[PDB]
Amino acid sequence: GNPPIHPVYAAAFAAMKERPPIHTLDLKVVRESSEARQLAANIKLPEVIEEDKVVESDGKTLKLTIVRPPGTEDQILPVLIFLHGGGFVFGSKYTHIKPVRDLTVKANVVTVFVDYSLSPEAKFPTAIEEIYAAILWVRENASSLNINAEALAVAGDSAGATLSAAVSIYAKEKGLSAAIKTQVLIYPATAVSHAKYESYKLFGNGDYILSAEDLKFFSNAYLPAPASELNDKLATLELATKADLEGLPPALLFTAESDVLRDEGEKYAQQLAEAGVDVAAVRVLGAVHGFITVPVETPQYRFTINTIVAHLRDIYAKYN
Amino acid sequence: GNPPIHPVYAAAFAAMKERPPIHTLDLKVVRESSEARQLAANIKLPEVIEEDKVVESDGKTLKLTIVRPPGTEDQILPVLIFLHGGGFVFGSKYTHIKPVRDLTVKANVVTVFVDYSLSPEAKFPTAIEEIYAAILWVRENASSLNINAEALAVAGDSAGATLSAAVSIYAKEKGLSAAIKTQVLIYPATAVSHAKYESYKLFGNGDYILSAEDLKFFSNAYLPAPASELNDKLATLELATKADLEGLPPALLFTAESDVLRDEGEKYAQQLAEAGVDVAAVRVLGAVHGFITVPVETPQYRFTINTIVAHLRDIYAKYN
Repeated sequence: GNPPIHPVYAAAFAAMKERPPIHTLDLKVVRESSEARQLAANIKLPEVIEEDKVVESDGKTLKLTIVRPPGTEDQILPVLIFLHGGGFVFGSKYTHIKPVRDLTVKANVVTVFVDYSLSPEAKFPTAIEEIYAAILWVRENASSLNINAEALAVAGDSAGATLSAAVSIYAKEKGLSAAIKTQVLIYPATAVSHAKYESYKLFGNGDYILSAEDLKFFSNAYLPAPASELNDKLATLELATKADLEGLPPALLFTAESDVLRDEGEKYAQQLAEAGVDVAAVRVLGAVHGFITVPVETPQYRFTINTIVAHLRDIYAKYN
Repeated sequence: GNPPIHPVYAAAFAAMKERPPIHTLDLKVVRESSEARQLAANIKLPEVIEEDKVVESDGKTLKLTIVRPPGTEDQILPVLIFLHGGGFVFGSKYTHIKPVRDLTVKANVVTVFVDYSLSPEAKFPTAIEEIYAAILWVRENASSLNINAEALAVAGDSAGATLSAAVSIYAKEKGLSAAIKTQVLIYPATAVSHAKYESYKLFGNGDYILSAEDLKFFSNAYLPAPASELNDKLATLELATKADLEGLPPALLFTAESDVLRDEGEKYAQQLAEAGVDVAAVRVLGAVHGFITVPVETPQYRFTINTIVAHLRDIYAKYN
């Protein structure tokens, strides 16, 4: 309830302690709401070739961003489906620009960024259905995207990690069980009830970046009913049966040491292994929730990027 | 005291637990202790070029094994100093043949395996002094070994991890503080008293691979006096001051979830970060003490090898 955190994370929270709770803000705090604050960061970014597209698939209209390294336009690449965090309420290609551009050039892939519908304007399960539809589209247009559509991965942070895990189950229930070759899950949310876990108590009182109070706001925005009445594993992953999880694609899971969602994340890792799924799971020491989008580099930001890149290249090599 | 472990590790424990105990064996249990029982595993290994040498350095005589990938003999490579585990009492190039050959070929390096003096025939601090002398020898003969001696790292498991960390401090106190560019530490032992940490209680009662009874055997074998009377940081890393740890090289530390040494390993990570050292540290879920030398591959063995390879190549690149 009290180990040390890296000074960069401590400095970032202290600046945040001044602000009002979230339910008392105009949701066009999306604009400042670090599109602006992240541009002000001034951080180093690697050169990239970026392109936006608007398409139709499986009965939906989608917006996508396609990101590729320089000098690879004529080369056929593996593909990464990236799902951003933000509590289901915020986030865009501007807020997550640093980890997306880093993964793309270091792994040497084509990244498809899915700009899914945000809550509370949309609710469960619209985004899961959009992400399934985008996956179908990428398989249909591999030749025009210059990718090997069989070498495919899904990866995301926070709420994006929750979506990566659910669309892996959804795709299987639709008869598409061989499409996704790996799932990368960076501090996901999984629980019907969070107060069951010790980390909720230790880090949820408002002195760390993601509070028990913040969590209650995001759940109400995302869910169309209370989780206990909803009783749906695609909404709350913790409910998944051994049968639900059997045959899922190999997983890589990260958890943060000082994070209310820590223990429920580690419990889902255990659930996947019981069902026979290949799982590599680690707890990262000194880190807090959301650290992959923190602009000032730390030893754990660098470790996590490099470690994901090596896992992706290990998986992709089996399909070339 | 009760999370799940991988089925492979449970199987390995029952096979080891059925065998006669340690303090009731002739120390020429060395021939059978996974020189034969390893060979006998007959697992696939990758091709390598191996060479043994006997040399003089800093007033000592050393035995070394030098390992390199095929087709790189004329290319100048970075170098990895490797220190095997075994409680300070067992271990050789036959017991650790699998991770040494994997690291060598995947990272594309020259591995120098240091066959240090075993306990109880030798005691603290003889082995530490031998490893410093080998580091000096590697630096003297870089042109004859075909390596860039500046791009140098030290890595080890269990007791080999304890040795990696101590020789990083020893070398610094000798005025050789720029020689080691990174330390890789796989479940090390650090404590004066182990019973201060909760993981000693949870996993030390004889139902896991490294018991409190086993630990007591190795300490009495290695130490010339009790740790509390010795009061020496190079013997028990936990005693190290902030002043001792300043200016040390960047660390990668692995800890195992079901392992008596878990909490004291995680404490040493905190100590290094407090002193300003760059540290990436993780807890590996589902794993037990000693897992890097288990022959049957697990998702955790693969993750750990690939992740070390990605860290070594990150460090080496800034020196070429």
